[PDB]
Amino acid sequence: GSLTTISSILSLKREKPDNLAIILQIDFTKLKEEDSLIVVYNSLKALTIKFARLQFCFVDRNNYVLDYGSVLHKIDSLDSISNLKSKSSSTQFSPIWLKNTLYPENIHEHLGIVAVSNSNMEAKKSILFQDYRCFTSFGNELKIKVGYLNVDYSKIDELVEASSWTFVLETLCYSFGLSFDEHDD
Repeated sequence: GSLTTISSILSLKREKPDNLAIILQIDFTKLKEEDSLIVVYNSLKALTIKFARLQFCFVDRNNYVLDYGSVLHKIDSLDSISNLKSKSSSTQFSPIWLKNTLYPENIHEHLGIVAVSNSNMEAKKSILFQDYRCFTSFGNELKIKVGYLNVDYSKIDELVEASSWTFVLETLCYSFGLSFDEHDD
């Protein structure tokens, strides 16, 4: 719920990551209004104020990668988000796939991983069941389910549940002292 979402995010913030990778799995049919996609856009933009090298990956409800890479590079407008509803893909997502794709020469900073999904809790399709294993770098790994569950899952360790995309993403951005007002300071 709200309490654990907040404390989980505060834990990540505490670790002072040099950068974040945001992995968002969206079942578009569960979206009852336009606010969730808009908050996804606004949040990704806001986070780049702090993290210029912000990375992202969008995944569909069947675990296909829709787009990924640098937020500054690909997240041009709201359309960049809304267009993914119609994006075809034959590439299955996995954390190792993502690490190999984003970091072919390995990771060299403290990277915070934020995985958020609103799709059905099916082990083979939900990004929340996957092993974020490879983001070990010696040389901050958060898994959040949007939409409360009446089923107990634990092959997932510290799964976190939240009421909406808005709550999760507002909590994430605000914990870093960001907002969507587009004021420069």
